[PDB]
Amino acid sequence: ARWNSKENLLAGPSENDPNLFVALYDFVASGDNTLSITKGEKLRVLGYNHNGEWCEAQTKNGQGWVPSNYITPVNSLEKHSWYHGPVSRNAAEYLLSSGINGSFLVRESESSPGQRSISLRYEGRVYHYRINTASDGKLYVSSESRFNTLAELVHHHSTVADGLITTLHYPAPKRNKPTVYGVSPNYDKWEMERTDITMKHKLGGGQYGEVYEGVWKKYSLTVAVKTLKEDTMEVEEFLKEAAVMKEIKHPNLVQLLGVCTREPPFYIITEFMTYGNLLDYLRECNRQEVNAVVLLYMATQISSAMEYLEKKNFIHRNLAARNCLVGENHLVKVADFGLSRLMTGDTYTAHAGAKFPIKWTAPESLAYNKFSIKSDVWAFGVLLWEIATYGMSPYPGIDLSQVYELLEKDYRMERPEGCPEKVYELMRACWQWNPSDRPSFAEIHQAFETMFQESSISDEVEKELG
Ligand SMILES: Cn1c(=O)c(-c2c(Cl)cccc2Cl)cc2cnc(Nc3cccc(CO)c3)nc21
Repeated sequence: ARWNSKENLLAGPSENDPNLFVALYDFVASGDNTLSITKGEKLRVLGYNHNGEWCEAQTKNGQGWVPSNYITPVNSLEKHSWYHGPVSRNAAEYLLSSGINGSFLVRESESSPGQRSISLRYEGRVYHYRINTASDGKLYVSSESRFNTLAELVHHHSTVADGLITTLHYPAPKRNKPTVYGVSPNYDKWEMERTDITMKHKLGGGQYGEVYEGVWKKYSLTVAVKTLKEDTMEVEEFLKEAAVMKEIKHPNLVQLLGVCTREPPFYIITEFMTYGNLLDYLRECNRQEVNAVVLLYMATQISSAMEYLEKKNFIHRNLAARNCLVGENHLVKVADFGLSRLMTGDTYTAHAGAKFPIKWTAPESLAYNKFSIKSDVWAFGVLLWEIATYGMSPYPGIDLSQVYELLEKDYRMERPEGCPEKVYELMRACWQWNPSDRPSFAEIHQAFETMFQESSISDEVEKELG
């Protein structure tokens, strides 16, 4: 736990050549023309690939391609271990939910660009401070101590609290490397060699279909692999999923790594989420580690994924805790299998005779087999309840044959124990009988970010209990 570049905090912009870059995270080659780099390493950028997601760089070790958002200009604020860029208040509380006194970070508002804040951990609590800008541009927390640069402001408060609850001692660790959408900087290079993959045991006892844990030998990398059942040539369906996946690009949607569609058996290879589904995780987790701050963190990540699908005109229809996957640092990703393209202004009709997981299905879906992004919203509300109860089964003490009847009389699940009223009201909004009366995912995600801007969800939970 050290602050390496601390003795350089007060160094000038003019001491490094402007056009150079520095590595923000370690990157291990994922393709023959890709280049391995180490955090803190300097590089020279030669150019970008077709979508700007990758760039060709030169380091002392060689020349090659690396993820564009894995590096940053030498004089940018991003090089600082304590500048976490656009991070929300709640996310900040998560990043600082552990660590020694003095752990801190500086965050910006994606919402209101320019506005920055300092989040600090002291005696088990996180404190937030607005960084003000003077009429002449100087930054400050305490009106009597203004500085020209953010680094100088940070340096000052690492020497004396002067307004903060305590001093700035240790930049909080970054969550994790951003997601790389693929393994190659080149144009549509998804196809890979089937022999390069070692198939192992099936995942989730078959509840996800033909999905096996596997190993991409070349990179000593564990991956998930979905294969097509030959006993039923639904090839068109499977192939469609591969195509859709190639287009999906979001931090919280399971990422495609490659495919084997040249000849049978067809494969769809994705990243491996190491901790299984959110439902099992919630039920087996240590509730002291996975407290309210974490639940909110996870619920927020899931809404972000759905907001992305919402604007991309896709519907899910199987949104539930069991269809969410957990990775390192409580990272959650929604399983994007079975996605359907449906223009927001339009609805989908399932095949008569097809069964539905009743407890998560919206009224219009249970009665007319109709689905839309709004029925996904209804499902999210149920999933939110699963999160708030740490995995309980929905509608306790009620038989599936009465669910619809009860819903129709405006009955709804009770507020989970300790669940803050604000969160329960969001659930109720998702469970509005008319789909149009239900909030959009864009509105749901925003609701979470502005839900605890004054106190912490922990204190709220504390009041709901005692
Ligand atoms: C179950 N599952 C999938 O269906 C897909 C996937 C695939 Cl392979 C193709 C298309 C769409 C998706 Cl969502 C990806 C995926 C990635 N990681 C995991 N991890 C996982 C799930 C259950 C248990 C365990 C524990 O070993 C670990 N599970 C995954």
